[PDB]
Amino acid sequence: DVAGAVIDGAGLGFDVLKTVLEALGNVKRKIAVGIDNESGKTWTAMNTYFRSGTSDIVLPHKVAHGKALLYNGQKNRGPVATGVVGVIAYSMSDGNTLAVLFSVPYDYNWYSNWWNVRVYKGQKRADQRMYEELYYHRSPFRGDNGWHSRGLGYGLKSRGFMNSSGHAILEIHVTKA
Ligand SMILES: [Cl-]
Repeated sequence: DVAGAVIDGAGLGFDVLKTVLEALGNVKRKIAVGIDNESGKTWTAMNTYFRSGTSDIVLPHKVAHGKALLYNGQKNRGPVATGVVGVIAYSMSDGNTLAVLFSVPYDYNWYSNWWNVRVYKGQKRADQRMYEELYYHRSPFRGDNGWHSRGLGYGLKSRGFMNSSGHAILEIHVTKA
């Protein structure tokens, strides 16, 4: 149960994600991400785009059906009042791309946690343009301590949960629709 590993999909839960958060140590803004692949396709890591922040973890390179990937991110170290915000992209064996936005801000007086999930047609790397699409145009979900579901198209659907604080857990399940 370390970031950068894959685990059995059924093993993914908030406990595993707190373990991942705990291993980052007591930094101010951090995220543990778990994505359960029940899509019937194999996923291959493409890249992570960071608007702000960093990860020392290599995306789990291959995520088979029935496995969950674990990942993390943290704010840039030092006296910078910024959070951790980015987009993960995995290529799926059907030729399309699974994209996941996460956004954990610095200042909770003014901003909140958000996430999103989308399938793109073709093989599309995560980048600033994708961040802008997922954040400003494709109806992101609040990290509001509740579950949110949506159909993804392509025979898939998503269900996920993110909490509201600056030590964020993001648990996502991708299933057949
Ligand atoms: Cl906000």
